[PDB]
Amino acid sequence: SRSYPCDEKKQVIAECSNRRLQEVPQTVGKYVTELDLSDNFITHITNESFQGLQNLTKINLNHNPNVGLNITDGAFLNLKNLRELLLEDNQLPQIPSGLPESLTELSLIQNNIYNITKEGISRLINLKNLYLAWNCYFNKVCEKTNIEDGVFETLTNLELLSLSFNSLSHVPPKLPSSLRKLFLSNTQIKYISEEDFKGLINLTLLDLSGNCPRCFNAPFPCVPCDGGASINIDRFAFQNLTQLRYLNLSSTSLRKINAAWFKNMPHLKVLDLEFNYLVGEIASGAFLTMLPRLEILDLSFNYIKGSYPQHINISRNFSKLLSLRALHLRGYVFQELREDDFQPLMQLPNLSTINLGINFIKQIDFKLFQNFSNLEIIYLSENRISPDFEFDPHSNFYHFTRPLIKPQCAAYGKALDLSLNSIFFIGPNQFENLPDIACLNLSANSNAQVLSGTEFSAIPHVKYLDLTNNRLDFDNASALTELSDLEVLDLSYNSHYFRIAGVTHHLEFIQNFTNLKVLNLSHNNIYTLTDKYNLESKSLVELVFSGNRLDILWNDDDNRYISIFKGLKNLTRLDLSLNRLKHIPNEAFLNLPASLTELHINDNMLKFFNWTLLQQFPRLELLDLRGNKLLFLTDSLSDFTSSLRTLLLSHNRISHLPSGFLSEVSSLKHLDLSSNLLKTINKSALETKTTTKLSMLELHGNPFECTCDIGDFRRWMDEHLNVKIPRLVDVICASPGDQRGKSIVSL
Amino acid sequence: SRSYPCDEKKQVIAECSNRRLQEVPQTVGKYVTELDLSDNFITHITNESFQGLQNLTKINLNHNPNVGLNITDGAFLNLKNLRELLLEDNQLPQIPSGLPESLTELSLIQNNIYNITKEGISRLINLKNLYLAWNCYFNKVCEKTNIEDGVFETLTNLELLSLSFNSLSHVPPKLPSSLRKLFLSNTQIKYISEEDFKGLINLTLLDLSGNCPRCFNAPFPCVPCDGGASINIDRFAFQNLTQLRYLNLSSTSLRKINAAWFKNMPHLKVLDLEFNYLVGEIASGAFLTMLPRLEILDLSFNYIKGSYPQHINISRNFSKLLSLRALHLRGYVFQELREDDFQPLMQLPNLSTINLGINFIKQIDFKLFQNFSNLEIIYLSENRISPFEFDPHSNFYHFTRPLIKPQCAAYGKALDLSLNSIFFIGPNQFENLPDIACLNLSANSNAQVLSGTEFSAIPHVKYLDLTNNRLDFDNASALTELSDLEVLDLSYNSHYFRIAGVTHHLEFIQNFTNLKVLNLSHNNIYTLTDKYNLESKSLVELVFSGNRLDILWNDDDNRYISIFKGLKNLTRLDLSLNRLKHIPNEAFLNLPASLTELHINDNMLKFFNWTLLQQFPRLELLDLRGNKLLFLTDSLSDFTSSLRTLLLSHNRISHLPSGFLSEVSSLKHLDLSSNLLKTINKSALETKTTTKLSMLELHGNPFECTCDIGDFRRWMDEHLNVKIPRLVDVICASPGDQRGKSIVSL
Ligand SMILES: *[C@@H]1O[C@H](CO)[C@@H](O[C@@H]2O[C@H](CO)[C@@H](O[C@@H]3O[C@H](CO)[C@@H](O)[C@H](O[C@H]4O[C@H](CO)[C@@H](O)[C@H](O)[C@@H]4O)[C@@H]3O)[C@H](O)[C@H]2NC(C)=O)[C@H](O)[C@H]1NC(C)=O
Ligand SMILES: *[C@@H]1O[C@H](CO)[C@@H](O[C@@H]2O[C@H](CO)[C@@H](O[C@@H]3O[C@H](CO)[C@@H](O)[C@H](O[C@H]4O[C@H](CO)[C@@H](O)[C@H](O)[C@@H]4O)[C@@H]3O)[C@H](O)[C@H]2NC(C)=O)[C@H](O)[C@H]1NC(C)=O
Ligand SMILES: *[C@@H]1O[C@H](CO)[C@@H](O[C@@H]2O[C@H](CO)[C@@H](O[C@@H]3O[C@H](CO)[C@@H](O)[C@H](O)[C@@H]3O)[C@H](O)[C@H]2NC(C)=O)[C@H](O)[C@H]1NC(C)=O
Ligand SMILES: *[C@@H]1O[C@H](CO)[C@@H](O[C@@H]2O[C@H](CO)[C@@H](O[C@@H]3O[C@H](CO)[C@@H](O)[C@H](O)[C@@H]3O)[C@H](O)[C@H]2NC(C)=O)[C@H](O)[C@H]1NC(C)=O
Ligand SMILES: *[C@@H]1O[C@H](CO)[C@@H](O[C@@H]2O[C@H](CO)[C@@H](O)[C@H](O)[C@H]2NC(C)=O)[C@H](O)[C@H]1NC(C)=O
Ligand SMILES: *[C@@H]1O[C@H](CO)[C@@H](O[C@@H]2O[C@H](CO)[C@@H](O)[C@H](O)[C@H]2NC(C)=O)[C@H](O)[C@H]1NC(C)=O
Ligand SMILES: CCOCc1nc2c(N)nc3ccccc3c2[nH]1
Ligand SMILES: CCOCc1nc2c(N)nc3ccccc3c2[nH]1
Ligand SMILES: *[C@@H]1O[C@H](CO)[C@@H](O)[C@H](O)[C@H]1NC(C)=O
Ligand SMILES: *[C@@H]1O[C@H](CO)[C@@H](O)[C@H](O)[C@H]1NC(C)=O
Ligand SMILES: *[C@@H]1O[C@H](CO)[C@@H](O)[C@H](O)[C@H]1NC(C)=O
Ligand SMILES: *[C@@H]1O[C@H](CO)[C@@H](O)[C@H](O)[C@H]1NC(C)=O
Ligand SMILES: *[C@@H]1O[C@H](CO)[C@@H](O)[C@H](O)[C@H]1NC(C)=O
Ligand SMILES: *[C@@H]1O[C@H](CO)[C@@H](O)[C@H](O)[C@H]1NC(C)=O
Ligand SMILES: *[C@@H]1O[C@H](CO)[C@@H](O)[C@H](O)[C@H]1NC(C)=O
Ligand SMILES: *[C@@H]1O[C@H](CO)[C@@H](O)[C@H](O)[C@H]1NC(C)=O
Repeated sequence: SRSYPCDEKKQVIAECSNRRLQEVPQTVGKYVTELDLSDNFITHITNESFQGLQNLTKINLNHNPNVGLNITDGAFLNLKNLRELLLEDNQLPQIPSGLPESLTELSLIQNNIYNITKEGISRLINLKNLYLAWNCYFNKVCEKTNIEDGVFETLTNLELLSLSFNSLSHVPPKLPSSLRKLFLSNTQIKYISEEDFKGLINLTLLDLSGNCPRCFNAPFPCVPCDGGASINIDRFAFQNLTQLRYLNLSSTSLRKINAAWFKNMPHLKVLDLEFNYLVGEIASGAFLTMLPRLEILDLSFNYIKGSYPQHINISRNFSKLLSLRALHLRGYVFQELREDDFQPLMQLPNLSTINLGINFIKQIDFKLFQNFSNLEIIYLSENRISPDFEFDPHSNFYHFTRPLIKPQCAAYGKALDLSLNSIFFIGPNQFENLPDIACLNLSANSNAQVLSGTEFSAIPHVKYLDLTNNRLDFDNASALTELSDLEVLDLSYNSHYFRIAGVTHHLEFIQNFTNLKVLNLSHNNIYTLTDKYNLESKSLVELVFSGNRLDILWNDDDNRYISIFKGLKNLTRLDLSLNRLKHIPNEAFLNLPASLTELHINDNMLKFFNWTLLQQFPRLELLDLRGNKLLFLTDSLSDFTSSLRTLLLSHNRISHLPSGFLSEVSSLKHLDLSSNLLKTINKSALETKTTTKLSMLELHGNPFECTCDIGDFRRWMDEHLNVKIPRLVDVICASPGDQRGKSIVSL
Repeated sequence: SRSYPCDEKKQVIAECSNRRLQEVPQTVGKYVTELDLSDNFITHITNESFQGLQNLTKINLNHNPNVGLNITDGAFLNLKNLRELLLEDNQLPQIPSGLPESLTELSLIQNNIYNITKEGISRLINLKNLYLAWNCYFNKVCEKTNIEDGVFETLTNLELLSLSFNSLSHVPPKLPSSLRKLFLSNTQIKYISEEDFKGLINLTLLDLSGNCPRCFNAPFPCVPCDGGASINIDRFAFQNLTQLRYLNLSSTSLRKINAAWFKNMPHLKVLDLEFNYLVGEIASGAFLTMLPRLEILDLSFNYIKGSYPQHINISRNFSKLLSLRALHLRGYVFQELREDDFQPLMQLPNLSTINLGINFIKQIDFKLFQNFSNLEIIYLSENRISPFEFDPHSNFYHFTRPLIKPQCAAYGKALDLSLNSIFFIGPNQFENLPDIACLNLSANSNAQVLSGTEFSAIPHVKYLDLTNNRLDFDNASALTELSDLEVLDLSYNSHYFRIAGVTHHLEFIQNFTNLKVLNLSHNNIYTLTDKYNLESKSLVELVFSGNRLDILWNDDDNRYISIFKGLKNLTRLDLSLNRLKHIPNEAFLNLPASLTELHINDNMLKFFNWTLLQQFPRLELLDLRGNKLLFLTDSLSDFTSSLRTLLLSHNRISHLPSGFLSEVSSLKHLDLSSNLLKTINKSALETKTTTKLSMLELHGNPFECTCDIGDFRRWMDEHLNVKIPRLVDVICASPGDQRGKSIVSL
């Protein structure tokens, strides 16, 4: 029997999120142990809410009611297997009372709890992770957090405690010595004493960020300490923190770093000192001598307001950071990087990542990077180089954690990211004295030049090149041909010249690469080319041609572009989306590479599609026709293809499934008919001539008529439990009026 | 009666275009004289199609069926008043037989008519305008056009004849002397003889463009004459064309202009010579001495392929163009404009427009423009300055829109430097310019910090377009040297605004005493430095669309709560596309009380507090289209007396409250289209009041066509003063057998 309303999967989880549920489903499968109820409309939780679910080990009740939750005393107490309970964003006025002893994980993030009591927490002695963060913060109308004395001290198995984004004003005493990770960010703690961490000898992480914050240009309501003072850390505060691997002192207004802080911290691996006032400490820094095992150092955004110094002043003591792998120096702000300035970094054996983003750097002596031992990521993006809540409580608050360079680019080798600069022209010597760059990002440099096949000769082994978002003038057939190992080329958003009919446009250079694999020409507004109308490549596997004008290129009165993709003999993935196509001429379609396995023509305006032409494409496995205006399906698809496995047809105008459709089909595993105009599916369309190979049928968003007519399909839904129908709660009757909004499986 | 399926008016014209009609409506008013049936699915036409409509003077049957039209012989013959008949894009294989002699205008553009015959045309002696263009062209499977000899000679009142985009091979002989406009563009005519236009003494326009075309880099299938040869025009071809005002010789592969062509053409006003090979003629040009009344000369796109000369070479004979008003020289392609190179243009008293777009110009000595007597438009867009596809009814060789937005040009002298590379404005960039009122610096990759000194040489700019740069608004004094600024467009400068960690300063807005219109759209603004409020005594319109008010007005942050309050004079505010799910009450109440127009369309609003409309006594238009609203107030008139237009289309309203329509005697226009209404009950309809409602939009709603739809049908029939547009699109979604049917047809 099909699980409803939750999608149950035996990885036994009952994903039942965002299903407009107004209460705990009394139709949940018995063998469920993990129940996700997030983003619904649950307003009440009673001791009868989870009655026939005693086997439950995990409940997620986050964001209920979605867009305030009431939980009776002891509602969860009859669940002896409950290990993880997530009550985030539930506007809880108090910690739920009578929580079960079995809990190992409890999160009350983003509520209105201002009182952490013994009666709520102290019995929960099996707790390992406790998240009480984000209850009182910013300009929210909320109270100072009251933490009863000794509340955490009985929790002798507690490994993680998060109390960040609450007003504590003091580190709570009597913390359990089991603590491994202590999150106290943005807690309004201004003073750290010798006693505050005295017992925490197993502590591997300490986050004291956002205490006495640096509020200038803060993108959130930020209240500094008096006179913008620094956090006051006692000389001996970290004395017993011998196991510390992570320390976050971001935005604590530090001007001085006491080297004695790290005297007994020999395992310190990651040190976050963003958003402080440490330009002076960066230039002298006795503390750097205390971190021989440090791998990550973040000193981003320590700039002096109003300043634009000529050079970055890096202390020679940086040469002591022998284990350093990554240095983040965003937002120091300085005009020029000379080779001399980075001498202290050049003997560090493992320094692979240097991040100098957002420094308004105008000039760089690029040869310096060659003098490092093993740079892998040279990040210079965003400089001036010339020729219900907006903060995710579970993300870093001071920096995006996304990787610096796309992993697909980085995987090829050394990466040089010069995106968002002003290299509007690459001259004859731009890339001299560089390391062997394999991954090069020149995105958004306002480059309008005519690449001529000589500009990258100093770095001929570039394999992934990102030239997106420029204004490149493709007016030379030898462009980029010096890059004989080029595999991935991204030219998206270079529409500036393409859009102008009157200038010449030349793409013939595509053919000269022997190992070009992926070409992105998206959003170039290509509608006209000069002399050579065909794209050709023996190697190319993937062409993204979205956001261009195939409607014009293939207009009925023009034969010139009828074979535009035919010369891509090796092509298997082709993206023709967003080309304003109302139809594709038969000859044009039949001239698509016969080697295609994946074809996207979604988000056009297709009103017509010749299914017969699929005969020409015996390797086609996926056809994406979503977001068009099709009103018609063939009833003889099988005569046209025996290779198609996925057919995406959502968001069209299909109002009728033909007789003998599903069994015809036969090769399809996945058919997506959601968001069309189906009011019914006749017995004839189901038929069951042959045994289907279909494993997923999407049907939500269709205006189903829930009368006698819908019975044949409901009976079809029952027999074929091997055909997954996603979003049953959204597979809804649009009519008659008395049922409008009701899911069809409920009938 | 309620009019259907057409909308009728008095200009008495029945608008019936694009309504999925399968035949000519019979339900059209008896006073209708003009009938627009274009873009329908009409497929047959008989003498019975219009039997009810014998007083029709104009019919438009273009684009039927909207993707063959079959017209019976003499279908229109009983239409005694019929002067205008448009039959464009109807896949006609022939001219319809038995057209009425009353016809004075006939258009057969974009059909498959390869035979122009006496049986079709010759008896239409009242014809004044005959359009036969675009029947065979480009890569269309078609045949050569057979014009039967003398077919037009009986048309002695014919003033306009268009035969463009057909393969004619020769100018048809025996053309009527009455012709004033002759269009023969792209007709594969290689030779023009002395006889071709001999008797056309009233001709004011001759279009011979696209014959022996210049095909290089053509954005269409182009077939040049042999060897890319020039068109061949007899010395005397134009001898009796004394009345000619317009001559279009674009794309005729001309290398040489015979000055003698113009000897008897003393009224020539507009000369179009785009897409030829005239660089040599431009340098020499004896023909220029023959054109003292010429007002517009277009010599665009005459570039020598593969060339990039240092300078443009303008003949001294340009100084003979005494009446010249506009000179278009796009696509000549040259590296540098020097002052001496434009000497021959500088004494021309009426030359107001110079167009040098798309020349790949690297440098200009700007002081030269001062030496002209009367330049008003300096168009230098798209250079390198640093520190069916075609509409048959428009020009084929260039766009026809104004070079400069009229709203900008209206203030005075205009300088358009858009789409160049002025990435930095230094202290001398605008030295020695005329008094610029309108300045376009859009799309110059400019990432500089404006500081209040950059425009000091042209301190009188009134309209300033800085769109689509990467401006770093990091100085409170930016642009404050422009004391007279009235319009400032900073749209699409998101580059720095999107970075939280850099400073952003917008304080400069306050320093302008006559700033009226400010566009800050698509800047992705979500954080500002030090000053969180926009302020101005003068501003009347602010465009803040495409920013992040959802972040700025976040529930946990009171800093931007008065962000627009200081715009004390504002009457128009655009808050569209700010990803707003809800606006905090306090924030909404801090919007300027002077507002008359508020757009919050295309957000994701699920909530709107209708009570807050109380603090906005002058509000006339509220636009909430394209959100996710479900609830409508049931007492709007308690909350507003001024609201005249309320736009709610594309929301999720599924019920109208009992007092609804009756409450608001203020609302003239209510748009409820594309919501989730399945019915409208009698209750929600009226209490009989001083209701000013004149337009109600309801199309796109999933109406349940049962008896529950009955009250509304009755309401419509008993309330004719309320217009409901697109009534054919007011459709039953249910039940199954009724769906797709217009609710009026049940
Ligand atoms: C100060 O620095 C410290 C140390 O660097 C830092 O601690 C880190 O906090 C982040 C953010 O909470 C932790 O990252 C999370 O880790 C848990 C457990 O592995 C994951 O479940 C989380 O993954 C979810 O997060 C995202 C939700 O938006 C999703 O992208 C993702 O798919 C998951 O759903 C998340 O990665 C991180 O573990 C710690 N570091 C350590 C070593 O514990 C702290 O955040 C800094 N202080 C501030 C306020 O920035
Ligand atoms: C060669 O040069 C000559 C210049 O003398 C040029 O003749 C012009 O052609 C255009 C296009 O046919 C004419 O423009 C039309 O003028 C009439 C006025 O009676 C209007 O009805 C038209 O308006 C419609 O145009 C647009 C439709 O796309 C809409 O923007 C607009 O709202 C209307 O719907 C249209 O403006 C123009 O009148 C003549 N000029 C003269 C003086 O007669 C000819 O086109 C050139 N040849 C080629 C092939 O380019
Ligand atoms: C230009 O087109 C290319 C080619 O499509 C784009 O690069 C590709 O982007 C997709 C994401 O849309 C990547 O696919 C994804 O990879 C991740 C990581 O394995 C996976 O989790 C996803 O499920 C998905 O498979 C793909 O790897 C990537 N290809 C390459 C060679 O980088 C590119 O983003 C386009 N550029 C722009 C500006 O749109
Ligand atoms: C930034 O915002 C400004 C101000 O809204 C935009 O300019 C304005 O654009 C509108 C059209 O969207 C113009 O209105 C039109 O006027 C004519 C007649 O005057 C009428 O036919 C139209 O129906 C409409 O009313 C308006 O005049 C114009 N205002 C000014 C001062 O130019 C501007 O386009 C926006 N910039 C960008 C890049 O989006
Ligand atoms: C080249 O640099 C650009 C700019 O930093 C990168 O583009 C960003 O990519 C991220 C991650 O996918 C997107 O979320 C942003 O929208 C992009 N930024 C902008 C402003 O476009 C790009 O990913 C880089 N390329 C490689 C290969 O790493
Ligand atoms: C400034 O110059 C740019 C040059 O393109 C003009 O931009 C065009 O504006 C129109 C109307 O707003 C748009 O429809 C076009 O798409 C724009 N072109 C581009 C490339 O964006 C702009 O109109 C000019 N501004 C003024 C005041 O005239
Ligand atoms: C006006 C159109 O003339 C054809 C032409 N196209 C280009 C071009 N894409 N780029 C160019 C770059 C430098 C110089 C000339 C050109 C150029 N010329
Ligand atoms: C990460 C530093 O943030 C402070 C800062 N913001 C800017 C700015 N918008 N623009 C600038 C231009 C030149 C020099 C410095 C700045 C600058 N500095
Ligand atoms: C450098 O990194 C390697 C692992 O990549 C590690 O074995 C080695 O100890 C590191 N060297 C230093 C000085 O930390
Ligand atoms: C492309 O540029 C190179 C380098 O300037 C030049 O040698 C070659 O002639 C150009 N090819 C053309 C113009 O197609
Ligand atoms: C085509 O792609 C395949 C991998 O799909 C690759 O092995 C082969 O080298 C490519 N063909 C050519 C001739 O480049
Ligand atoms: C579809 O393609 C076939 C050839 O494969 C062709 O015969 C048929 O006419 C096409 N259908 C339409 C209506 O274009
Ligand atoms: C200049 O144009 C004006 C109309 O504004 C006109 O009065 C005058 O005759 C023109 N001068 C010449 C030389 O044609
Ligand atoms: C803005 O720039 C001007 C010109 O350099 C300068 O006088 C002033 O100090 C700057 N003001 C700010 C906001 O820094
Ligand atoms: C405000 O705008 C009006 C036009 O609506 C204008 O007349 C008036 O001068 C402006 N007031 C100020 C103080 O700028
Ligand atoms: C709407 O605003 C009124 C005051 O005008 C306020 O009392 C009420 O709470 C608001 N409505 C809602 C549901 O927020």
